[PDB]
Amino acid sequence: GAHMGGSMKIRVELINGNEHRTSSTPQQPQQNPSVSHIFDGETAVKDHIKVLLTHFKIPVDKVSSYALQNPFTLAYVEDSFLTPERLVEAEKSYFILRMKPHAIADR
Repeated sequence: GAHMGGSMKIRVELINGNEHRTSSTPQQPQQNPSVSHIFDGETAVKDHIKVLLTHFKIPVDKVSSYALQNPFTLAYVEDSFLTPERLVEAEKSYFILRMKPHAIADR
């Protein structure tokens, strides 16, 4: 059934053309790799991200540089935890999971 209400099964597009693995294609995706993932406000974002990464076959070590982004506003979730509001605004369409355009600091 539809997993909607509190926790949401939201389609996430993944961009990972930073690593050179695509559908053996160039950087023009018809669709991006997508998953309908269970998001909730009980699980930290990064943990949702470690899952997504893993489902997209990306090492969770990249969780650092990955963020959920809104498809319209292009706003990133830099939150540690998701809110119902984030989910709700996301169910409207999808979430995007991208490597954050930002310089990598030697943390």
